Amino acid sequence: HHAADYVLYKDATKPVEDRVADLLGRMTLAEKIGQMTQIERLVATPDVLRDNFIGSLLSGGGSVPRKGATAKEWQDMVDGFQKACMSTRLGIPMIYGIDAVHGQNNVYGATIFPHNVGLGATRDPYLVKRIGEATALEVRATGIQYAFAPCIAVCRDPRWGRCYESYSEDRRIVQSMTELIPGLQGDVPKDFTSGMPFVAGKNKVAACAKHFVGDGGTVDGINENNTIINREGLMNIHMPAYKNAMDKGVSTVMISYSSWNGVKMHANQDLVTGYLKDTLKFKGFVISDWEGIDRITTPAGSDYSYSVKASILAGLDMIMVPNKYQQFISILTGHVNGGVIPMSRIDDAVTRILRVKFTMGLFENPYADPAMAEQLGKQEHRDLAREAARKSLVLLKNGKTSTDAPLLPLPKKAPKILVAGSHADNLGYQCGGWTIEFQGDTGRTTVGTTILEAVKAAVDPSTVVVFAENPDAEFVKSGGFSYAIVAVGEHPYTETKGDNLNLTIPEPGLSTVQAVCGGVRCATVLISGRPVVVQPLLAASDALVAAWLPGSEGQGVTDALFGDFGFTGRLPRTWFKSVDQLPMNVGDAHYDPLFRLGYGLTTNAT
Ligand SMILES: OC[C@H]1O[C@@H](S[C@H]2[C@H](O)[C@@H](O)[C@H](O[C@H]3[C@H](O)[C@@H](O)[C@H](S)O[C@@H]3CO)O[C@@H]2CO)[C@H](O)[C@@H](O)[C@@H]1O
Ligand SMILES: *[C@@H]1O[C@H](CO)[C@@H](O)[C@H](O)[C@H]1NC(C)=O
Ligand SMILES: *[C@@H]1O[C@H](CO)[C@@H](O)[C@H](O)[C@H]1NC(C)=O
Repeated sequence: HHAADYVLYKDATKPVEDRVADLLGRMTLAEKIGQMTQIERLVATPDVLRDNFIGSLLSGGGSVPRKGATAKEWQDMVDGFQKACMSTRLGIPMIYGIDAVHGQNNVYGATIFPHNVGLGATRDPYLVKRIGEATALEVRATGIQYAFAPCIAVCRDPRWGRCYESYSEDRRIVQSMTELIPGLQGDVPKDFTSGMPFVAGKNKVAACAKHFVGDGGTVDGINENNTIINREGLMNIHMPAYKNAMDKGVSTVMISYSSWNGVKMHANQDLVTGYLKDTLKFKGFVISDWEGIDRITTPAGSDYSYSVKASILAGLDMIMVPNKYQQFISILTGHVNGGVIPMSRIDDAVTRILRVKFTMGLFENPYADPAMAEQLGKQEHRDLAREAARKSLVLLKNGKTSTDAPLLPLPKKAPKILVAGSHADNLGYQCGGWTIEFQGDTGRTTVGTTILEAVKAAVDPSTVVVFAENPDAEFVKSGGFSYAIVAVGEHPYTETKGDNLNLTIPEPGLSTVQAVCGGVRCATVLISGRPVVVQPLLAASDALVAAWLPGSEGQGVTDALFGDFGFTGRLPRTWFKSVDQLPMNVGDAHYDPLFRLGYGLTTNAT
């Protein structure tokens, strides 16, 4: 269709499937295996990307061009990599992925939204969609085209370090929150075929339903471990939200490090190809987790040739290597040259990768848009995060006896108030893991508003606000305070570092609450990724709020404390009486919660 030098795959007016087939038919084996290879930015250079025909790059958690990098620094990084990829013989653009899992959370100055457990507390799928919309914009601000989200794990044991990445122990809530997908990618057309990939264009991102399947069902919440459940339970609890993701056109699916009845997901042909591809009719691409193929073996990485065979034959399309690309490419080439992996499997993987890249517009807009840089941390997005944070809060207690005056909402005008606790003026702690660093961090790590700063911004000008991180009882009794707001809870964590069998918060936390509440009426704000042992905190406190990991906009917390809005959040998980009960989920025969799933007290706006 025209010029002498016309190449059909480069023609934007042609159907995606025609462009895929036209390009596939031109590729060498090295070109094909290169599309299946994703590498870390830390190992990428122009020559590596060209010479190995690389298909994708990622930033792992904390993998940034430099601390404090601007949106344009990110765009320039990504474009540098893309220029190299575009300079190959076929000029296939790379796709760049990142964990934008509560905002564009690796990036300094990005809006940090509540983590998923708090989002579940909102029961507001439209809010979550709008969060997906804002997050796409902040990701494209940085030149990145692909977010490894949503995590649609259904966490069945809060001892898991990734429980905060699950919207709920109730699959029905997780299913509802799959609205993140069309937020991130755009809404699918009216005609759309379930399982096809979809991204609207250059102002949206490819999404990733993860981690397939039963990541949230592992024994004792041990991360990456075995999920022991019959097929009926897998399909009833862990699978449903993947079908909603198909219906919404999720572009990619990432495989779980976990096993199902002792079979590594990364080696599970029956589920990856038999179920996801052949039964759900998924037509986007399937990506490994980080060194997920390595971890098929024990020790990990001890037979990488077998890891490559098993994973590729199972149906994986793209391998998050992410470092040892030369070994991956060599081994895979060897297996194909040997007949161990058929060209048909290679061609299927490449068809799927290309289908996503053409669908999303990546061949038409391979480079960043500098005009999008100002989306990063935009105030409209922060207002959205503030709404989400406030909606996420679950009021557990509001008065020690039935006859007491309710403590919340608090008055904005009082002579002197106390704000205390380890978590009252610590932005990193209120964001939790996957913020700036992989594991999160402590202190003022990005742009945001701490609880203390929020209180100062809310109160009447006549109200004196005193901060004391860990005051003793006498200090409180002597201070002439009207009330105190005390914030405590978990430190940031991610993945296996968060696995925790006792679920008690670090000290000083309880001791501070006890000292404060012992001297003045107190509202305790509990920052956590999950339910934690709470009876002692409750016994001490007049009011207690489960604020989860509310992100960068601490004013969401004070919006509800001071009565600008009423408390509306409801527990998305069971709150256990003790960890010896676990696992214990809504609907179990032996259900004895401290607070059941769906519990939450309310207030009315002042
Ligand atoms: O981020 C991509 C997908 O990967 C994993 S998280 C992944 C971190 O992103 C990555 O930084 C981290 O690398 C560490 C290795 O685990 C360690 O074994 C070595 S010593 O060092 C680096 C620490 O720099 O590895 C993590 C996986 O363990 C998630 O499961 C996915 O949800 C995420 O999309
Ligand atoms: C589960 O973790 C145990 C305890 O660390 C370990 O020995 C085992 O290999 C793990 N199982 C799987 C399937 O990951
Ligand atoms: C809050 O509003 C509800 C619904 O009208 C009402 O029934 C309740 O009495 C109100 N409580 C307070 C403290 O204002």
